[PDB]
Amino acid sequence: DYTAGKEYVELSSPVPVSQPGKIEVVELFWYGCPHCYAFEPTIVPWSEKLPADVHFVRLPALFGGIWNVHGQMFLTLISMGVEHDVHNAVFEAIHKEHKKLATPEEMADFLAGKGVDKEKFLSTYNSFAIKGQMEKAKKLAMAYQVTGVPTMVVNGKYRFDIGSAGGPEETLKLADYLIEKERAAAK
Repeated sequence: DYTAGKEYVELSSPVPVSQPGKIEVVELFWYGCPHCYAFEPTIVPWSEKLPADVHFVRLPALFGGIWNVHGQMFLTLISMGVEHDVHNAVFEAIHKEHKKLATPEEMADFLAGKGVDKEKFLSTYNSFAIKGQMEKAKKLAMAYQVTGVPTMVVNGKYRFDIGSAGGPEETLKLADYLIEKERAAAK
C-alpha cells in the first residue's frame, strides 16, 4: 500500500480536469528530456490499455526557451489531430537523429517527411488558438506545482514521479492505485 507524502502527494488545492466525468491521468513531459524519452516504452503501452472511464493526456511543460518551443510543436500537432501518429518519430528525431527542431521552419520541414502539411502546421503553430492552449498548459503546470519532468498527476489531485514512486514500473502501478481510489470515490 502506498502512503500519501511518500510515493505521491495530494495537492491541497485540487485542479480541475480536462474532461469532467473521466479520471484524468496527465504526464507532464518535454520532448527533449532524456528521462522522458526513456520512460516512453513503459508508459506508452500502459496508456493504450486504460479503461473507458480514464482520460490519459500528455501535457508539455512550458518551462521556458526550447521547452516552450517544443511544447508549442506538441500542441500544434494535437490541434492538427496528428500528434499520436508522429509522437514516436518526434522523440526519435530529437534523441536519435540529432534533430533540434528548434524553430517552426525546422519542425515543419521534419514533419513534412512524416505526412504533416507544412502550411497548415505553420499557420496552426502561429495561431491565436495555440496561444491560448499554451497559456492553459502553463497555468496547469503552475497549479500542479510541477518543477520537473516526467511527472504524473492523477485526477488533478495526486502528483508523483519516477523517483517518488520508486521506478518506472512502480510509477504505473501507483497510477493504477490512484485511478482505483478515484473510481471508488463518491461522485
